[PDB]
Amino acid sequence: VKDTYTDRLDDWNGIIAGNQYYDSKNDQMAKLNQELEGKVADSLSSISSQADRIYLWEKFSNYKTSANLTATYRKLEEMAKQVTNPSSRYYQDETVVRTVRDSMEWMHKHVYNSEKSIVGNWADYEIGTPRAINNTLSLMKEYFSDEEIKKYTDVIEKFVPDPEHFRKTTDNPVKALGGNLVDMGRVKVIAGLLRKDDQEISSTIRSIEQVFKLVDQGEGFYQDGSYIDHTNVAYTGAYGNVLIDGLSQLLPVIQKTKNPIDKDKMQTMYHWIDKSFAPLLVNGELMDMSRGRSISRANSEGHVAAVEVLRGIHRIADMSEGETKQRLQSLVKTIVQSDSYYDVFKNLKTYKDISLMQSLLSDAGVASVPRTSYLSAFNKMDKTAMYNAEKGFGFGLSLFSSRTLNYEHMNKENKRGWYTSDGMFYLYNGDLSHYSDGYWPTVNPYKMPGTTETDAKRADSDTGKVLPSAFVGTSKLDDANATATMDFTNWNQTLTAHKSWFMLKDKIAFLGSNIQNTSTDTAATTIDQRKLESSNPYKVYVNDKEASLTEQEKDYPETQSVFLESSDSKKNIGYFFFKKSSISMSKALQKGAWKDINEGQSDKEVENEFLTISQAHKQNGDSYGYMLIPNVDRATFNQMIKELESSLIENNETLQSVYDAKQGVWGIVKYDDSVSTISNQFQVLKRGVYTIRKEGDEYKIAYYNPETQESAPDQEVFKKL
Repeated sequence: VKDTYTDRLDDWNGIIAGNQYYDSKNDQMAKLNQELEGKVADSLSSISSQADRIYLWEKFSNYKTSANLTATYRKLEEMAKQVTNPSSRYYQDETVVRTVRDSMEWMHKHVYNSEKSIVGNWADYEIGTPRAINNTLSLMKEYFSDEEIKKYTDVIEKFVPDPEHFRKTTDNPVKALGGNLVDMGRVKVIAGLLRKDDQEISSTIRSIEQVFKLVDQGEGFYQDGSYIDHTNVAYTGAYGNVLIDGLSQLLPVIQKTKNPIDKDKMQTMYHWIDKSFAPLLVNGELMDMSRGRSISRANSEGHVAAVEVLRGIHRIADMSEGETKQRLQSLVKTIVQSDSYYDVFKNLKTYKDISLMQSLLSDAGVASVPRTSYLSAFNKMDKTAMYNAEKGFGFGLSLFSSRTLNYEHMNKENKRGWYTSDGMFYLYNGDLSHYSDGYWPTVNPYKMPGTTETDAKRADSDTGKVLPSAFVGTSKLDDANATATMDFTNWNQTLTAHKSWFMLKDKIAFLGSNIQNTSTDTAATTIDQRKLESSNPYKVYVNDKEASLTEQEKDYPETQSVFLESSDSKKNIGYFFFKKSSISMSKALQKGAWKDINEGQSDKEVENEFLTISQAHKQNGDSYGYMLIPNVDRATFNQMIKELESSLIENNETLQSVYDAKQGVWGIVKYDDSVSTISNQFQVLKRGVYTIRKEGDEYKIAYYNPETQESAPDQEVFKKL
């Protein structure tokens, strides 16, 4: 016989593989089956035979490399999936059953057991390998005895005895939080089910419930939608993913144990979806500024990573009811249907996930309406996300401060992310492929768009830093208008700039002042570095006259505008310089390999064409100022820039401000507490960041002091004249 522990493991099997839902007449499901057939075939044809060898697989044979342990066990999990799939050529196959049984024994005696110590990466010993061991035994529980299942999980209890801590067998344990604490549940709740151990189950679930608390310091989800991991890194889009993806798998199982989670406690998940995740999803892409070092992974470009989030959301929708279920279904549906570039099924890796998505997309009762405009100021992780639904573009602003690390270079990944938070911007337009198809290994990492830098050489071996200043932040007025600033100093304290951004509904102004350089390296701001499509070329205009770009840099003194014209208006990009400026532009093929930025990736050469625009800063006290205007045609851009001719109010070392006369909206950044008079209409009085609207005789005010992370009473900061 068997019991309620195995009943839970049946449910787990339906979630992690879903063989009960397989239908050979289902096109998408058959594609995933064929992928698994191929992987099992490959593994079977290379596992080693005769004379108790030095290695199960030759390619994962160095057991001092910890990644080789979990790649090995993951190969056994793939076998367990197919051996229990009635439609697989390996269903109930004698050789496969014995291979998994005997392979677990071989690794157990020579490689991974209680008598061992972590060699290499702890995450493989405590997460990657134990998850793969657990799922294998769960799927194939009808081919193992309880005593063998105990025996092969004993090593999990040696490396991971305590559901509140990772690295327990090291000298320096760590408190389990965030994505890693959900992985604690996928390790210890499943091992606890296999081992029939009620204390492990309950103690692990109790530890997991810490995940539902919003924090105001340290790692976790914040009220304002920010997510921090690795002490002080913006991380919604990699560790946050793992959290929602893993939790949404576990919850249907946890909720049928003897220790279910209170529904009250779980309500915070809906806050994560609406406040943290949704704003970072644009046309099916998860914004790279939230993904940390995972940008350097070829198999995890932004549309692919997005599906980790979407599949989690859809599982949460499925365990919800009524209006909560309906609205989450609609959110997934509209995001997926907006993505003309990536096929969501390419990252749905179980049959239940495929089945859910198919029924969602074909259910006429689930509304799918284009997402409306929004603007999220994630001040607790120094990021801002903006989306305009009318014109159809998104914008991401990637900053850091005294409170956050600029970039994560860890585990030999993201070696050239140096400037990815130095006031870097992202534009999400009709080219859904822009940050994909090898953007990251081919972009020139010295000229990240928006950033002001010197041309000094940088070392791959460097790691991230916090910013000296806390004067970094965004004041949001409404869903369309916000202002941000960053009191910028570069990595070696040779360059400063007061960089500010004025998000004004359908355009963004970029102002920089107080640009100073104490090195002998040259300084410049990259206005853009845009990855091109050979199928959809741009016609380039400078001051409304066609220009011919080349690989070699061409200088354009006295530039008032640049316009990049596509056949598709939703890919158009214009740049309006408030004061005539001296810029340089080039169009060049850039080559590189993923291995250049991540040691674990392929050395295969990749290439893309980029259009680079920059502005040199040869003197102390230099400045820049321009308006980015996307998604309009050439005639409309030319009309808009005439309307904006007097939009620059000030751009100096203490005051930066831009005015949108059409909307009646001002953005203002003050670096001191002087009285600043604006448009002979009003005064602003305090250092900080402002977005202000005039409606009749009335003014709507949004003020933020980024240093104290507080607003202030209207009369302290604003006076109508």
